[PDB]
Amino acid sequence: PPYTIVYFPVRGRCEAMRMLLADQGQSWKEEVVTIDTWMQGLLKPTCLYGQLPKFEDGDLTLYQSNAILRHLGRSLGLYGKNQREAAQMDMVNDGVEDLRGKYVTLIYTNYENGKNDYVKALPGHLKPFETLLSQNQGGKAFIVGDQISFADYNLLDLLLIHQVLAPGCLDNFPLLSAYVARLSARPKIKAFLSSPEHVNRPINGNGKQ
Amino acid sequence: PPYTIVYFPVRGRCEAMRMLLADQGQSWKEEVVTIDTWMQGLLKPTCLYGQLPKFEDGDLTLYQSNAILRHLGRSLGLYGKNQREAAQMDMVNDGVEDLRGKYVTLIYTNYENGKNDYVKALPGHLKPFETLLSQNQGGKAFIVGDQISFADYNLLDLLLIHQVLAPGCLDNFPLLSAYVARLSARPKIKAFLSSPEHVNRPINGNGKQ
Ligand SMILES: CCCCCCSC[C@H](NC(=O)CC[C@H]([NH3+])C(=O)O)C(=O)NCC(=O)O
Ligand SMILES: CCCCCCSC[C@H](NC(=O)CC[C@H]([NH3+])C(=O)O)C(=O)NCC(=O)O
Repeated sequence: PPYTIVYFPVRGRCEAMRMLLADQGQSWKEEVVTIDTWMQGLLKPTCLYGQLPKFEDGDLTLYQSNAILRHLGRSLGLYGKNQREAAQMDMVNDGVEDLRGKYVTLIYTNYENGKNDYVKALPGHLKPFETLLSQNQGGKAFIVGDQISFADYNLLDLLLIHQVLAPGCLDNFPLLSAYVARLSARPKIKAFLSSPEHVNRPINGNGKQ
Repeated sequence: PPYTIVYFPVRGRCEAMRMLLADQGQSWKEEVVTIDTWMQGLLKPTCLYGQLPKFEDGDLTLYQSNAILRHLGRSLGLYGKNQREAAQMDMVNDGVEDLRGKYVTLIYTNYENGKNDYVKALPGHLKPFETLLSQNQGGKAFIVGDQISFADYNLLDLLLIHQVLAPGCLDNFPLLSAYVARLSARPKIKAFLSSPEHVNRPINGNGKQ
């Protein structure tokens, strides 16, 4: 530490790392970049892939939100107890990222016309996660193993925004509904989710959700 | 071990992990799924995300090409000397994945009409890797640290298929050109790249490259 998140004023790709830091009792500095500032073009050319999030952990500057998430998993001890678990956490986080990729394209490229087709195809995309939970202690623990990982925080965020998009999407997925309820109730996540910083922040930049 | 890769008969998302295994002196089995068998629809429901590659390592079954690569990186000691390196290698590999995703979209959905635009945009996408390399020992070693890692194989594969798509795209990138040349001359990669198995396998599934 110290931790600094540099990002646009939206939840987007930074709300899972914010929830992880909050639930682990860490504090961080939030460096908000407004669109006017981004459009001035001084910040972008200093960013490795010209995009945000940018994260600082003391000495180390990182880019790519999943690299930042895996870094926090590795350094805060949220990456499983052994290689098999870590391999499975990666498979989970990668599946999360694929659906987050589709969600971002719906929101920003085709909200109006794509929405009903997205939501109709959503159960087939949520089913893998329900299968993984049943296979792990009947869905009563975390997505991989007995302890929380970086992957849980990223999956919870993905499910929380899909419930805003399609309110009953978890009605036929009992283990995922219970998982969402369970993890949201964790004292420090529950507190973070009720914080004005989280609440005043839009999910996406274009007003859709 | 044993190692088994279950994939379509194309290079696609499995040629980087094949080069990694070959260079680390491992043997593996290829279970080839043809497109006509896949379209019968019997194997797809058994895949966690309905997709291939599927990888078997002894009794661990994995899906997601980057989870498989990170797994091999972790089990074979190709993930750096410390946490700082490990985070940097993930940042590199997520940057490779972003460009691979763009490449896939070009190839399968918009080749004839998007190629010129892609190639014009490509220098701005390769410049980060050139910069990373110049900061790591003036580009004479690997992408991160002084030992090869899973990210080097994924980056090498990305640049090799881009040299097919846009011959001479590395002309303005002296360090990436020297890098490709250096890693391609590693005797076990050199053997793999001239093997008929590799040579006769198409880069992509739709005849474009
Ligand atoms: C206006 C607020 C809403 C937009 C927020 C969308 S995420 C922002 C976008 N960055 C990314 O898409 C980063 C993707 C990267 N792969 C990651 O995982 O971190 C960006 O920096 N875009 C700036 C650019 O490309 O110029
Ligand atoms: C189609 C013939 C040529 C395709 C070669 C490209 S890989 C095929 C595609 N798989 C993927 O896109 C996997 C992406 C996944 N994120 C990964 O990294 O493993 C698939 O299984 N597609 C089958 C499906 O979706 O039904």
